[PDB]
Amino acid sequence: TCPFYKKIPGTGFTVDAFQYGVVEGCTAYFLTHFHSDHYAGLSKHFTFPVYCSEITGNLLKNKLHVQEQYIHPLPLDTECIVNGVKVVLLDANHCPGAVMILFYLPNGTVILHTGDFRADPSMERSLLADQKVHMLYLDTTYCSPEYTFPSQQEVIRFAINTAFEAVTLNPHALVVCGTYSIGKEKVFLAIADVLGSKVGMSQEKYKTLQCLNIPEINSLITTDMCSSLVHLLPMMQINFKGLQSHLKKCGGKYNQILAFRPTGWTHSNKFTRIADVIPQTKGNISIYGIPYSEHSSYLEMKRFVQWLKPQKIIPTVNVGTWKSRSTMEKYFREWKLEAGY
Ligand code: NI
Repeated sequence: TCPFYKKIPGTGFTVDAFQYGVVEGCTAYFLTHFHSDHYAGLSKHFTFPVYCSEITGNLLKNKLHVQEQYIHPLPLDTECIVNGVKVVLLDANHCPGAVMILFYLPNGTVILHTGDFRADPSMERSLLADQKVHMLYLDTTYCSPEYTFPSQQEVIRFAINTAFEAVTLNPHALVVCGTYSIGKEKVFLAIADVLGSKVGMSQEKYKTLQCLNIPEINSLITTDMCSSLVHLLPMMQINFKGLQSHLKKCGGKYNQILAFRPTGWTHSNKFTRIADVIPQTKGNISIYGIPYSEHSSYLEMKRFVQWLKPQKIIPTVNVGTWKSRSTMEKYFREWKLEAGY
């Protein structure tokens, strides 16, 4: 049945709740972003109103064939009325089209639902600064102090410098990048930009990217693999056997692969600086795991919550075990005592 942390009190609304069938009493289904653990259940046969960003609505129509008459895209940073209730969509700094949702309840309660987000100080200057938030539905993916990672900018600098040096040393090396969903586009686009290449990919993945309003995308991506020296493959194929096989398909154009796997976190982070990252190598194939995150680190999350000062926090991630839930509640109390709210 639908969990309570997916339901907005005082309304008929749910958030990211498409896999429960007809949720009783639900008049509007919101979708924060196009990731499968959130959209699971949507299809051309869905006949209730879906509220989302423009980019998410393009993906619903083109990838899932949801019918246009049930897609209700909203502009960002704009007060809108849904079934009698004021709402605002804010940029979540997650994947393309991902939003946080502000709900202004008729009784005066204000609720923020972060969806999935990577907290940033730029959020402290959005419409959130203009009123108090009483209840926070919080993406707690990395809510423990061991989760540190570098800025996205530092990670992309490392990837660009590594790829440029490799291909300049060996003009017959191929660069491969893994993907399994939208997000993390800067990884492969930045590497293709420094090399003077388009990114080559499957027709299905090209279609997905063309839904994203990214400026000058026709100039950076292609379905012609022969003309590209940066290739995008499914994340599952980013291993030595999968890469050896890909190299066979390129017909002797290339004699070396440099591959990137942009994981979230991996325990090399508690010790290793970004400068100190090394690949796994076998023969003429090297694989780099780089810590490119589209979720808050522990400290980013803590800063956001201590700025916002909510009266009540409702975690939405890691809620399935008692030790995880109790641990998170202990951090929330610490943050509140330190900051004085
Ligand atoms: Ni997500």
